[PDB]
Amino acid sequence: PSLSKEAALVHEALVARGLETPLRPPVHEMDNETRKSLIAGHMTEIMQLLNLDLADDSLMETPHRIAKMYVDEIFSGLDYANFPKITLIENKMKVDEMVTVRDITLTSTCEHHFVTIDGKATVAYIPKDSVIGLSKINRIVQFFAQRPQVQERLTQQILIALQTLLGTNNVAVSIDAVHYSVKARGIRDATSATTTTSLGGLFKSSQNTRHEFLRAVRHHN
Amino acid sequence: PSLSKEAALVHEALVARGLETPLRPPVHEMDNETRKSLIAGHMTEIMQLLNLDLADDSLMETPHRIAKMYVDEIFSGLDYANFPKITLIENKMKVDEMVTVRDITLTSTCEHHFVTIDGKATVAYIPKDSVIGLSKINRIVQFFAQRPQVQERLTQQILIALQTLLGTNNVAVSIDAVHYSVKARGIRDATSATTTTSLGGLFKSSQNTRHEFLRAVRHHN
Amino acid sequence: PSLSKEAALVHEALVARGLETPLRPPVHEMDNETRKSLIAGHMTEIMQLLNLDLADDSLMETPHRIAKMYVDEIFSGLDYANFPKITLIENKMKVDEMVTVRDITLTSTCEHHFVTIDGKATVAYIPKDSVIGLSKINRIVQFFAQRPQVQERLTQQILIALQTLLGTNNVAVSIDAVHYSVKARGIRDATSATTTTSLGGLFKSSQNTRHEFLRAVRHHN
Amino acid sequence: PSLSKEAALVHEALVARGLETPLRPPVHEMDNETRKSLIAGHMTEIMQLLNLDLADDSLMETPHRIAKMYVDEIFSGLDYANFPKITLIENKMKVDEMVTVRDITLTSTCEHHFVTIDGKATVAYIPKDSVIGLSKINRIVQFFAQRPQVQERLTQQILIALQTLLGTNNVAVSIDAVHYSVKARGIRDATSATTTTSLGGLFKSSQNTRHEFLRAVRHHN
Amino acid sequence: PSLSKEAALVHEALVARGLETPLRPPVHEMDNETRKSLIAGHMTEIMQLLNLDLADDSLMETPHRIAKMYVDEIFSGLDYANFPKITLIENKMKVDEMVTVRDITLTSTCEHHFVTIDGKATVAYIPKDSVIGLSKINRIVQFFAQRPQVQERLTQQILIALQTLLGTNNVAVSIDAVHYSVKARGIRDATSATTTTSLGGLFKSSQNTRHEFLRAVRHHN
Amino acid sequence: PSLSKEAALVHEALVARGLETPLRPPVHEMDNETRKSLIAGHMTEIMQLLNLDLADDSLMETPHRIAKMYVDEIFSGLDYANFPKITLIENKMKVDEMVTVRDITLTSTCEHHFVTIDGKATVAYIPKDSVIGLSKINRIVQFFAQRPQVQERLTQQILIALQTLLGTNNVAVSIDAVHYSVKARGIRDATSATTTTSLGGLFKSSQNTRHEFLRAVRHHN
Amino acid sequence: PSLSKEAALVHEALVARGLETPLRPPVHEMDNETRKSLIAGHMTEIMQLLNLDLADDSLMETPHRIAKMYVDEIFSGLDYANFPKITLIENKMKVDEMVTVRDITLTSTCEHHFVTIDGKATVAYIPKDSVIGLSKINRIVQFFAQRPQVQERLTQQILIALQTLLGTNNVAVSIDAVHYSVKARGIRDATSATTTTSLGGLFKSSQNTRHEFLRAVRHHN
Amino acid sequence: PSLSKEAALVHEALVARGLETPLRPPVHEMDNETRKSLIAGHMTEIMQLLNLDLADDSLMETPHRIAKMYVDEIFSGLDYANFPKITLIENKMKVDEMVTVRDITLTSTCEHHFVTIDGKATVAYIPKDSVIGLSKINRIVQFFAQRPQVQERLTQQILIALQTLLGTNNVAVSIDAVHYSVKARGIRDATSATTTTSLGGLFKSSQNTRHEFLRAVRHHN
Ligand SMILES: Nc1nc2c(ncn2[C@@H]2O[C@H](COP(=O)(O)OP(=O)(O)OP(=O)(O)O)[C@@H](O)[C@H]2O)c(=O)[nH]1
Ligand SMILES: Nc1nc2c(ncn2[C@@H]2O[C@H](COP(=O)(O)OP(=O)(O)OP(=O)(O)O)[C@@H](O)[C@H]2O)c(=O)[nH]1
Ligand SMILES: Nc1nc2c(ncn2[C@@H]2O[C@H](COP(=O)(O)OP(=O)(O)OP(=O)(O)O)[C@@H](O)[C@H]2O)c(=O)[nH]1
Ligand SMILES: Nc1nc2c(ncn2[C@@H]2O[C@H](COP(=O)(O)OP(=O)(O)OP(=O)(O)O)[C@@H](O)[C@H]2O)c(=O)[nH]1
Ligand SMILES: Nc1nc2c(ncn2[C@@H]2O[C@H](COP(=O)(O)OP(=O)(O)OP(=O)(O)O)[C@@H](O)[C@H]2O)c(=O)[nH]1
Ligand SMILES: Nc1nc2c(ncn2[C@@H]2O[C@H](COP(=O)(O)OP(=O)(O)OP(=O)(O)O)[C@@H](O)[C@H]2O)c(=O)[nH]1
Ligand SMILES: Nc1nc2c(ncn2[C@@H]2O[C@H](COP(=O)(O)OP(=O)(O)OP(=O)(O)O)[C@@H](O)[C@H]2O)c(=O)[nH]1
Ligand SMILES: Nc1nc2c(ncn2[C@@H]2O[C@H](COP(=O)(O)OP(=O)(O)OP(=O)(O)O)[C@@H](O)[C@H]2O)c(=O)[nH]1
Repeated sequence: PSLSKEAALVHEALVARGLETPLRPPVHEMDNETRKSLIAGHMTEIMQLLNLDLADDSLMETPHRIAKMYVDEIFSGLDYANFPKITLIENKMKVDEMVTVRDITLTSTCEHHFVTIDGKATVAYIPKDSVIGLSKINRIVQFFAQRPQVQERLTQQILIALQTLLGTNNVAVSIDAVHYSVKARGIRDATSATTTTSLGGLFKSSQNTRHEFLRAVRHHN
Repeated sequence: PSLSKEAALVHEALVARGLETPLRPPVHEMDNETRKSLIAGHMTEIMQLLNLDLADDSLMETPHRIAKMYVDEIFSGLDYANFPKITLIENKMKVDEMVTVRDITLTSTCEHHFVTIDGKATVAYIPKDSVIGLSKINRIVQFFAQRPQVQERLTQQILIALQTLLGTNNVAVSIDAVHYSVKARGIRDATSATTTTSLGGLFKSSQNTRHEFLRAVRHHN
Repeated sequence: PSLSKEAALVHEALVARGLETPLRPPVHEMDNETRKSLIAGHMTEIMQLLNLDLADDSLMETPHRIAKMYVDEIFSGLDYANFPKITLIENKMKVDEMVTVRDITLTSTCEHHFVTIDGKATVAYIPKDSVIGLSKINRIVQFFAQRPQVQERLTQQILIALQTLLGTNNVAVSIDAVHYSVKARGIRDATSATTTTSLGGLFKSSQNTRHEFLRAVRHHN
Repeated sequence: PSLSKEAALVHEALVARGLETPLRPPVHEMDNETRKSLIAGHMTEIMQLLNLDLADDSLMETPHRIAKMYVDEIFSGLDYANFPKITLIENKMKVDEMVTVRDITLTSTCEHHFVTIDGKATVAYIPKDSVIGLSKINRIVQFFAQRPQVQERLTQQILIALQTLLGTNNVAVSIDAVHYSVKARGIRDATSATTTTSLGGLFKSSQNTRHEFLRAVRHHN
Repeated sequence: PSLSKEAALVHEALVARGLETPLRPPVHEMDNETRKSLIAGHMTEIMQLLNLDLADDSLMETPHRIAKMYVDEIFSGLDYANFPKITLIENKMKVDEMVTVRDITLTSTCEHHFVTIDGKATVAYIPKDSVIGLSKINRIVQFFAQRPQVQERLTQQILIALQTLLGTNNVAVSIDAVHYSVKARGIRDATSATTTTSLGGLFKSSQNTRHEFLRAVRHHN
Repeated sequence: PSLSKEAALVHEALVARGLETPLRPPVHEMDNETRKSLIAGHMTEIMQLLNLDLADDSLMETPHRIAKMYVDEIFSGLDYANFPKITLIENKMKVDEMVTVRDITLTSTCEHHFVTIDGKATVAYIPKDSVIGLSKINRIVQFFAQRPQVQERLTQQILIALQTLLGTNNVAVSIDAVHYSVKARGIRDATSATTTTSLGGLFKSSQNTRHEFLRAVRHHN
Repeated sequence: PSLSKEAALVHEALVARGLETPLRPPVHEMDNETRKSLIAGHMTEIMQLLNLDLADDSLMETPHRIAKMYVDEIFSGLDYANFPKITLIENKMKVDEMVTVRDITLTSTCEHHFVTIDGKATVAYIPKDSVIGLSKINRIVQFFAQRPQVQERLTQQILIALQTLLGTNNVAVSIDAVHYSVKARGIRDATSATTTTSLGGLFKSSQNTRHEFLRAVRHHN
Repeated sequence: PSLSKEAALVHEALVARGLETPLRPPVHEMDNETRKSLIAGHMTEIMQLLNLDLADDSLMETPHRIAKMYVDEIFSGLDYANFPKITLIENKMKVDEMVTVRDITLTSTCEHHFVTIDGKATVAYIPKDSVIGLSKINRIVQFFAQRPQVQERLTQQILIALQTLLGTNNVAVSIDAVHYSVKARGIRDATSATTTTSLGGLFKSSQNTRHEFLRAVRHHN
């Protein structure tokens, strides 16, 4: 058991363009449980360098929690052994109109601070030879989001990965989000938010198809 | 008594486009009541296979309910013996402008999980030689909605049917919906929603007409 | 005392187009208070057929009311003797831009079921040599509304009516409305609504004008 | 086949208090199809009395429609032969706290003008020995709603009927609604709305229980 | 490995009150993959019994999907092997005031129809010796929500379980939920929603405390 | 320069009640700029255990930002050298009613995951001999907000701090917050929120006062 | 002391286009206080003509009140001695983009019934050689508002005045408003409203500029 | 230590277009503390001119406060010493689509009265060779804002300054603000607001890009 056929295509396709998350070759496959006990230590250290009484029955566990949260959760998207199982059906209905999925839950982390990123993504595409199972578009967004990110790049990734799996370039990804490393820290701006978009295929070349999308983006409930 | 003049025209027209819902020739007409007893038999088993104390007064009747639900309710739209009665009125006012019926209630089920689909549909058209009774639009939407469905197809069928019955191509359908097989299970995205559309006639070729429609789409109360 | 100049013009213009509500020549003018008596009698017969105890002090006067409501109220628009008193004012300010009246209260009845029609209307036009008194637009919408109606036609009449009076073809009418014979009966669609429009003059030929209008249409408070 | 056991109890329990809708002993059972043909003739008359060219392909069917709508739909609750099938389950959970079913859809007709009544009902009860199937409180409300009504009484019947089937006085009912006979005609008050309630059992004696309810009433979405 | 300490206590606590979901002694431990393949079989039947072309590449998988869904998902709460890991921390701050967790996401299924139940819960308690890790309340709620349910009971269990684990009877649970077997099928009430509550400890005996709770329940965003 | 008079009292006050955040005797005052460098290197380690390319001109600096954040930012509230400069003004207007500050911006971190906490807090007190300057309330909240926290404890600290500085027991603190370690990870509850309250003096003893406060709590814009 | 340079130009500019409010040459300068005493008299008369007990301590002063209101208040824009002191600043910043002041409070009187007109005005212009003080657009609007008006015209005067004072024609003005002599009297239309617009310069010739404006017109809060 | 490279480029770039705030050569660098004592002196003087009892322990400090505020806060943007530390990253992801930062908290003061200005700014740019870190756009906006301003100029400075640091003319800036010197003083308009914008690069020449921006402007929550 290695990877998946789609995960390969997708990963490679992102490296070609250099839109892959800056990683170093894994080299040797250091036990996964081993990386948690190690990471925990470094935390068990940072907490002491801050004078946090690790004798406390609550703070005590913290280090193992943060470790687990890193290896197994908020960053699981860095291992392609986690790429969502993609499923498509043949386009017999012949849908030549865009299918949209709006207000997709996106939970991420800026790579600059390792601080929360709360945002919504709106994906859209024009089926060609096949139609993707709706939920997939969800799982894919969340996949790339579970990584130390940069908004402008996270968007590009979602765009390319979908084109790849879809077999078209007629895909559009738009992400609207808030950076707590901007809201609860430093400039502490309570009301701003950043919106990034990546247009492919007709979405970028056709003035008409372009705006037909942008207009239907950014909705509440 | 066999069927109706509209039900056939619409049905045959949909098979021509291979847009009908994947069915097998009925073959013989086994007693409608007989099916509910059989389908009832199986579920009785599945519930046993789940360790569900079928002695209990409440669960006891469940099997019969599901069967009834499948045969006589949520899938009723599979039998054109239930196609809504269509009634038209000559277009003497010569209405050359599009009529729009928005926020139409649409209840359905995904054929992949046999799970609830909740959304609203929007239909518009341009009367040619006849205007359809407003409640017919509603009724046709709810007819095809009452089947094991796929949102991309469901939108297509409604289009074609109304085109057939109305005798024009100038018809536009636009469904918005939430798949619980995508919200309460699996990826569990609690905020996402899928928007599909089917544009015909001028609603597809006329840049102007097209947008006029789309712009008036997606409304709350 | 016959009718009114405008009334006549408007009436004839609508008969010219055949956009008059389907009526039969009055013939003789059978006492108005005499029809109320015959109609009240028929309602009495119907109520009895419904096993309603007409002996009851409350149900007792229902017939008289329903008869009254029919002849002297909800259908009062069927007699041009009720046409609003129009009044204009020379266009000395030289208004060459459209004037708009949005969210006009429109009460009407569906001629198919004699049930309530609840909707709002938006009227706009471009002054030529005269400017109508604002409340006039209102009175006229409610005049035509007070008849057994068909939305598509109710809209055509108002358009033409104002065209006649204003003396321009630059008038647009749009009606958003809810049909209770849809909502509370039959399909019972609690959320749906129908929007029908009628564009004239520049509003129909000028893409620019046409959209400037439609955009300002459909508002709340 | 006569009626149902519960349909009886309720009817009886309703006549006892004199809260039944003013009805006359049916006498002979006049064929149902016979009434609709007799009532239709009556509308055919009233329409000719309004100078409605019944020759028109549209206005032509109106009579049979109204007739069918009277006998088969909007008043079908005047026949206990339509009473919903009540079903209950043993209160093994011993739920000694109230169960509320809010914003229940209620469609009705005022007996004074045979005009539309648009409202929402909120029902609550404290289970005693049995817990009613949720969709039953909905069915009973709509049952009595489908009759020529007076809001004040409409509330009363629901309350009683429920108390009866439940075997408890602990039931509270409250309806919130708009009479179009007051909004689209006559005083034409577009904003008013009427609220009427009927507190039973502890909902009327317990100062605490009472308010707990009232406060939990009148909600939007 | 059998179960967990807490899992047993809560399970017994419920059976002792007769609040455990009506089940049957599992008997033998038949292979888990074995049930899906069986369940999958029957479903394959029912689908055939409905004339659904199992030949189609999409519906082809459905039987295996529903099987998976039943055993491995939506009903996953029936196997106490999945009870969330509970973790508390000595009440050293002596929090003598109630802690409230609102708008908790709740997904369930009605044992009566095996249909979706969309709802939100509001849990609150008053710390005695221990404070529960916030997310545990959320976990316990979705734990019992993943079973063939009945709102009135679901609310009960959640209370009892919490009381058990927390070591106090001062715990209130309130669920507001929409049953789709009542909104997209049957009476089809597009707006009603049921609200059930279960008060314990002071939340039931103390008038003040009881109301402090109920007043802050039912919130949007 | 050691500290401030206020800072001491408050700190002593909290220690006395055991409501101080779990810490360890500082011992020696190792260079603040030396701790940053060690913490930074430890992050450098974790990032290399995740397979991140620290070579990237962007990820390159993260280790320093985080080190800066943890020492000179998100936890600054651990050092009372940073305690806000409180300033009072004799109560000559004899204000004997409560002063309430609502929707105070509160930015915090959970000591269980070292993750974001987004919330607002409302604080009210009854001026005795002095009236605190409105912004100090804000400052004081944020002071205790910047620390590895537990909401329950965060609430108490703020309360006692204020009591102490105000020379009264009549203050009330309420924090309504959202934990991302609950929203964007784990159970992932997109909608839940936690409300905690701390009542002192009258706000706890007088049912009259108590509710006056609680009701005026939880506001939007 | 006679008038003001600007006031003069603006006045003449308006007289030139014939957009001045229908007035008569003052002739002689009758004392201002003298007019109040005369007007008051007439009101005293009319009120007696309404059988109002002018003996009552309250109704007694109404006469002097209406007079004072007519002379020194609601119609004060009828005297250019009140025109606002305009003030401009050289456009060194070279702003070649439009400046928009939206939602400006506009209070006027319909000359037809001497009844309240409630609305909001939106003004936009493209700076040429000078930039007007913001507050001025406000003042100027209110200046022409305090007069017996006609919406279509009150809009014209604003445009022209503004163009004149600004030394440009790139000016746009839009007023959205309610006329109580239409809401609470006559047709009594509780929900309708009027919108009037006057486009100048590029706002009238440039398709682009036009829409950019219209689109940012009509906002709430 | 003098200033910063960027601070320089920007400052000059502005001096070239004359968009710098009207300032006089510093000449000498009088001690900063020295200024606060003199400025405080004048205020101590002005308050005595207004018969304000400076004896009062509260009004006492005020002079120093207003001194401090002028020199160290609301005007700190007048000394490039406070210019934010910009930090970019190479555009390897080649983002050829605009990046939008909406609803930036902007706090300023009109130079005409030295009174509050509360608003929000929206910025967009198309990455050329570099990508600005997000929080930067925020601090740049807040830099220039902290000055005796003029909304039409404040906008320009933000445009120019950004362009210069970005290396592109493809930078757009909008400022929706409320001038209190207009709301709570003079004309006192409690509802109006001013909107200004500055378009550069494609945002100005390309009709497409231009609207794509404008449309996405003016948002709430
Ligand atoms: N395009 C489309 N996809 C649908 C529709 N209904 C369900 N689906 C998709 O069908 C897929 C189910 O694919 P499977 O391969 O069986 O996997 P699964 O275990 O059901 O996967 P998840 O549902 O994502 O947990 C998903 O992608 C659903 O989102 C529908 O109307 N249209
Ligand atoms: N373009 C972009 N910038 C991001 C993203 N996430 C964090 N940033 C920005 O990266 C920058 C961090 O820059 P640094 O120079 O290390 O400075 P800092 O001390 O973190 O600065 P502040 O965040 O303003 O306090 C800031 O501009 C963050 O807001 C992201 O997804 N995209
Ligand atoms: N085009 C149009 N149709 C209308 C209007 N008002 C009511 N109708 C439709 O006219 C039809 C009545 O057709 P019938 O054939 O008598 O059938 P019915 O039993 O009355 O129809 P249902 O309402 O579906 O029960 C329905 O489709 C109504 O919804 C209206 O203003 N315009
Ligand atoms: N209490 C009550 N009154 C109702 C109800 N429905 C209609 N009504 C009232 O019954 C009255 C009809 O009384 P009538 O004496 O016939 O007078 P009318 O000309 O029909 O009355 P207006 O509606 O004022 O035009 C009105 O006051 C209606 O508003 C209802 O459910 N409850
Ligand atoms: N009472 C309280 N609990 C908190 C607070 N912040 C985090 N927690 C809870 O502390 C717990 C962490 O307990 P652990 O046993 O380490 O479990 P975990 O895997 O980290 O927790 P989850 O995965 O989130 O269920 C969870 O219940 C968190 O949600 C807080 O302010 N107050
Ligand atoms: N009290 C309660 N009733 C429920 C719940 N879920 C489903 N039900 C009700 O159980 C009943 C099903 O009763 P049956 O006698 O089988 O009738 P049915 O044809 O399924 O009923 P209808 O739903 O009215 O069509 C209905 O009242 C459902 O709405 C639940 O959580 N609580
Ligand atoms: N265009 C612009 N005008 C501003 C700005 N700030 C204040 N103003 C306007 O500048 C003007 C001050 O003009 P002055 O002639 O001194 O008169 P004033 O007594 O201050 O004016 P009023 O505010 O009408 O009382 C007013 O129109 C203010 O509203 C700003 O940023 N831009
Ligand atoms: N176009 C315009 N009409 C206005 C304006 N103000 C009042 N009016 C209209 O001027 C008319 C007065 O005309 P009249 O012939 O005296 O009739 P009336 O009895 O006052 O009119 P009703 O209000 O319909 O009763 C009405 O149509 C008012 O609504 C205004 O600013 N613009």
